[PDB]
Amino acid sequence: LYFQSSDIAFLIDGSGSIIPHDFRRMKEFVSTVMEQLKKSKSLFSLMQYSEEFRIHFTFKEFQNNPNPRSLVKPITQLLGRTHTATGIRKVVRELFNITNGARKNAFKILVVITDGEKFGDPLGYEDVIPEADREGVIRYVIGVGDAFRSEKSRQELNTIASKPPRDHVFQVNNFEALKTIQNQLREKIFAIEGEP
Ligand SMILES: [Cl-]
Repeated sequence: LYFQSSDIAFLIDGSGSIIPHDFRRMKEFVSTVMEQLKKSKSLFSLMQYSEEFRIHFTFKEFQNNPNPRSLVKPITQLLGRTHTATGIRKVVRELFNITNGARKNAFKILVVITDGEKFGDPLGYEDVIPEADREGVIRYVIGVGDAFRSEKSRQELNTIASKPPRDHVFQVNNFEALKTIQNQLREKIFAIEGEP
């Protein structure tokens, strides 16, 4: 009925493991989800990670130009390896930061989209998940493709995701299938911020 203030961050894998066709599908998914979630008091922020980290837009930048598709469409793929834990650290320290437009008292939600296991990262999940919990970041994770077929591999999604992991993890077989979880992700976020 009424939507409370939420600072919603996306952290998207830009590893060379993602072919250009699939990077474009991820960009369309982030664009569409941000359009569907856009409510009066909602700000968005986007970081791409590989072995490098790019802030495409802060919450303050989104407040100044609240047009998700215009902000996401021009993004170029970083390529390289998959430093998912350092990505989560930079989201918590850099995006959820008053100086970058994050708001006191808003919900803090992160959506991670990963195509593969963490590799090359000097940080473990044990170095970054406690701080994300301390800062109150609700983490949804989307594991795309065959990387996430095995139980061992799904444990990494459970490690990223907020508890209970079954309510915060999505797995899709490929990037074209990202559209199939748009409604579920929207309804979970609206259940957090919606006050009847
Ligand atoms: Cl990698």
